[PDB]
Amino acid sequence: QDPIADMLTRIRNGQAANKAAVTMPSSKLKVAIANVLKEEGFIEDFKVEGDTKPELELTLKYFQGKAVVESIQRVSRPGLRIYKRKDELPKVMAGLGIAVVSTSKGVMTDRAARQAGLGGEIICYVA
RNA sequence: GGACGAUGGCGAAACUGCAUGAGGCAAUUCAUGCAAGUCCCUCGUCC
Ligand SMILES: [Zn+2]
Ligand SMILES: [Zn+2]
Ligand SMILES: [Zn+2]
Ligand SMILES: [Zn+2]
Ligand SMILES: [Zn+2]
Ligand SMILES: [Zn+2]
Ligand SMILES: [Zn+2]
Ligand SMILES: [Zn+2]
Ligand SMILES: [Zn+2]
Repeated sequence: QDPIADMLTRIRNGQAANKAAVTMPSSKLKVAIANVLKEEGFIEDFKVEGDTKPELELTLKYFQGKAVVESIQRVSRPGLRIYKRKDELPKVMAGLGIAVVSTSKGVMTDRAARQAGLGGEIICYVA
């Protein structure tokens, strides 16, 4: 029903149990999210394995004994879709939070969207 | 900022939705297309 929550739950859980990696069925959206999470220091790497069932492998990150991801939350969900115009996006108040946004030019951070002059669906918050 | 209206635009297409197709035809899936949702932008009014 909500394949993104599984991603986020899996990350959340992985980091609570100090698992070095978590793996899950892939999608193009998941890979897009994994890509942003990487650019922004939240995971070490992601990769995709096999063809029939693509598994997505995320390598979690630890800062000398901690989890780098302090909280990862769904915002938009099938059930309650959340969208923001460019001007409505986070305005720089959470001081390390990124919102992950799906825009008509791809999945990017709330900062990158602001810079492109786009709003979009808010997939999650990570901090 | 908020509440609407233009023949709105020869606008974008990631996501949602719709439609077709493919996948033990149960997909946590994928391809093409549309452009209603969603986003950008223009004119006008109204608090
Ligand atoms: Zn809105
Ligand atoms: Zn505005
Ligand atoms: Zn105004
Ligand atoms: Zn207004
Ligand atoms: Zn209109
Ligand atoms: Zn088009
Ligand atoms: Zn179908
Ligand atoms: Zn799809
Ligand atoms: Zn599509």
